[PDB]
Amino acid sequence: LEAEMAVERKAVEDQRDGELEARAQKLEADLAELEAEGAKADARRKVRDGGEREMRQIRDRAQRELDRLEDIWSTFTKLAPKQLIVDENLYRELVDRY
Repeated sequence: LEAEMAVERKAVEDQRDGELEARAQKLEADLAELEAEGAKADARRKVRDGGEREMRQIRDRAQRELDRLEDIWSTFTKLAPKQLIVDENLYRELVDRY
């Protein structure tokens, strides 16, 4: 169970890396084209800020998923009789995963 949890964690990490690389490549290409066009750096900052916000948002979602898996594994490892799940959404996720 730990092994299958690890590999799927790598899979979600891999797709996250692919998305970040693609977005970063697009941001870098846009900046390079804008630099070649000799802009006043106002549009360079605007594009850079827009990309940075996108990078933060993607990483924010990635960590949301990462901690969701961490909570799932932690609950499973310490799962003891008479323990209570406050939220039904967590329980359905826990049973669906395992």
